[PDB]
Amino acid sequence: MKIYGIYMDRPLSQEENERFMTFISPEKREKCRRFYHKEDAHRTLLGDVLVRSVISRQYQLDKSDIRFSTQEYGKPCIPDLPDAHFNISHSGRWVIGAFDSQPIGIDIEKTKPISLEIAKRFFSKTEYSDLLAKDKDEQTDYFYHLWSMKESFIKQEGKGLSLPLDSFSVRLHQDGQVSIELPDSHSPCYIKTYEVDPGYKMAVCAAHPDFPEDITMVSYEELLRAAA
Ligand SMILES: CC(C)(COP(=O)(O)OP(=O)(O)OC[C@H]1O[C@@H](n2cnc3c(N)ncnc32)[C@H](O)[C@@H]1OP(=O)(O)O)[C@@H](O)C(=O)NCCC(=O)NCCS
Ligand SMILES: [Mg+2]
Repeated sequence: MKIYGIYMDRPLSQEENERFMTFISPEKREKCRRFYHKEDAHRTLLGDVLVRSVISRQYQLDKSDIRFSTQEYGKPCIPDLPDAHFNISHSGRWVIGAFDSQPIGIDIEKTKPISLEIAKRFFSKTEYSDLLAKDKDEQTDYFYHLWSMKESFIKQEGKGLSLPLDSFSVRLHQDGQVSIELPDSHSPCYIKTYEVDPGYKMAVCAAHPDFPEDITMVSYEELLRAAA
């Protein structure tokens, strides 16, 4: 497992953005072109180029070579490289990607004024009440702490928001109370949170507990490199 990060200490220059657009598919350039805000385009663009750069290098291929596809619920993958699993998350000045030989999920969030939504429908009565329990100055960070962890799980599973697969078992406790057991004990996942910037919350969800101690930082200059 390896985690790479790109911190946009400065936006991409006119030329840098044109150079990177050159590595992606026509469909991706259109999607990038369509964003109202250039910083959303820059995040999607860099996330795409980071994956191309990391995986192509792993298989001595050219970034341009990679061909992406989308699984059933939209999770990206590279069909011709089945064991090169990855996941991207980007928020604010951060674009981060996790790579593993098994399904992986990652999430980074710029911390900002919370909104009851997601917090009401995406947070349990439990997570929600816990949150409102935090003091006002700790609510924003706590919200994103829980959310980054929760979304890393959902992004790792890939199956969207509705565990349909035979991924759960009904367990009965005292007086017949049910507890749903998930994930299946034989399909465990683990989460590790990383402190990369105080204005952000980040979490990785992997199929094994072997998380790298550090994230490898990549610059625009390293991503633009040819490296045959
Ligand atoms: C899970 C989801 C809500 C994440 O949103 P987010 O919190 O805004 O954004 P993050 O920065 O954490 O992550 C975005 C990336 O996650 C990845 N991603 C997309 N769908 C994903 C999914 N179902 N599971 C895991 N990762 C996914 C992508 O690489 C995307 O990067 P990009 O948008 O620049 O191409 C969203 O990715 C999703 O569910 N997409 C499904 C889309 C689909 O199947 N069809 C679109 C039909 S209109
Ligand atoms: Mg997110």
